[PDB]
Amino acid sequence: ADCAKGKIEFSKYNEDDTFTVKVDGKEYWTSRWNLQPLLLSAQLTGMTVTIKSSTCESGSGFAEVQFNND
Amino acid sequence: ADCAKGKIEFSKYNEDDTFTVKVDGKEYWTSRWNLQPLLLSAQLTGMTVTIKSSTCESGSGFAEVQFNND
Amino acid sequence: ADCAKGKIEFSKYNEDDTFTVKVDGKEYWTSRWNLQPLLLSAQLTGMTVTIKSSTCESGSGFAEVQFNND
Amino acid sequence: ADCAKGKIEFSKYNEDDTFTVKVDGKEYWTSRWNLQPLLLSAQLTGMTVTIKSSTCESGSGFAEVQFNND
Amino acid sequence: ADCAKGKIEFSKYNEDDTFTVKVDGKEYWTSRWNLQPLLLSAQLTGMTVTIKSSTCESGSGFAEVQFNND
Ligand SMILES: O=C[C@H](O)[C@@H](O)[C@H](O)CO
Repeated sequence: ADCAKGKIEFSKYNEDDTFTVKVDGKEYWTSRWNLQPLLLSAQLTGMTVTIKSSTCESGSGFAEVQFNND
Repeated sequence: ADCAKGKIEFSKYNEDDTFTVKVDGKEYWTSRWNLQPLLLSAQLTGMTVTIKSSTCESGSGFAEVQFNND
Repeated sequence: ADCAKGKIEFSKYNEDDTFTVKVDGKEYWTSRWNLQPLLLSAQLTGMTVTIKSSTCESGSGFAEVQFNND
Repeated sequence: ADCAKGKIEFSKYNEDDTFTVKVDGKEYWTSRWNLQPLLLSAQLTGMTVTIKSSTCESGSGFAEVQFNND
Repeated sequence: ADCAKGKIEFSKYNEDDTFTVKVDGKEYWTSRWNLQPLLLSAQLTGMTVTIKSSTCESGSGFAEVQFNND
């Protein structure tokens, strides 16, 4: 389901090789290695991201995310 | 066969590590890793892509795509 | 041997995970995975590339290229 | 620990295959190859970065970094 | 030592997977495949780069490089 739709206000490369983004005032992270360069490209180029997940509370893991232009 | 032609409406990183793009009203996906950064960049810059595949209805897989600045 | 000098008219991710470019009306492929985001960038920014190989016919494999800002 | 917040002043690919960045007048290195294209991306677009690590002297190793677009 | 300081005039993916750049009249090559996308980016954007090496004569190899903005 759709956890968070907005820009990335920040992203963070973590010690455990995971990647966090803050979207709509909610941090989420992912262990999808290959997602990384993609998220940072979204951030850098002001894309709207939709973070899609089973569990949507601030701090959970994710592996699905849509990229929209806007 | 030329399935779709146009800009990427949106893209989506999928839970099974496949990558989906929407072109001329239809959704297609790839499981070629190397394809993701490539599709993203294309969307970012408004490239015109031609998805080429075996079947062309929405939901189809593809491993072939032409990039134009068209 | 300089097979084709110019700008990339279009680029293609092949079914067989190789990469095709078209330059001064002739098409070339590389199996060099490394070269993809590179070729893609040169197209995006309209660089002059010089493709190089021992055999200069259309749909020949190549493994060397010069990226210029010409 | 927030070791340094600012813009990346320069970056350097090291002989030993680590990667250094200068932020708020201090040098930090990382061995996470994955950070390299992100950090160069952040520099070119003058994002503000926060280097995070256990220890903060100049010439320390780090693997945690926040990317602000702000 | 510092071999050359300036913008990249051209770059070249060699057959052997090495990557050659030309800076201030002098060619150098690296076999660090991670350097490739970083060096193409610096060329596209016109960063000043510093090739650091044990031997500075044109045509020699390097495994260290610094990027600066503008
Ligand atoms: O062999 C490594 C795997 O390919 C892994 O990197 C996945 O891509 C994680 O998303």
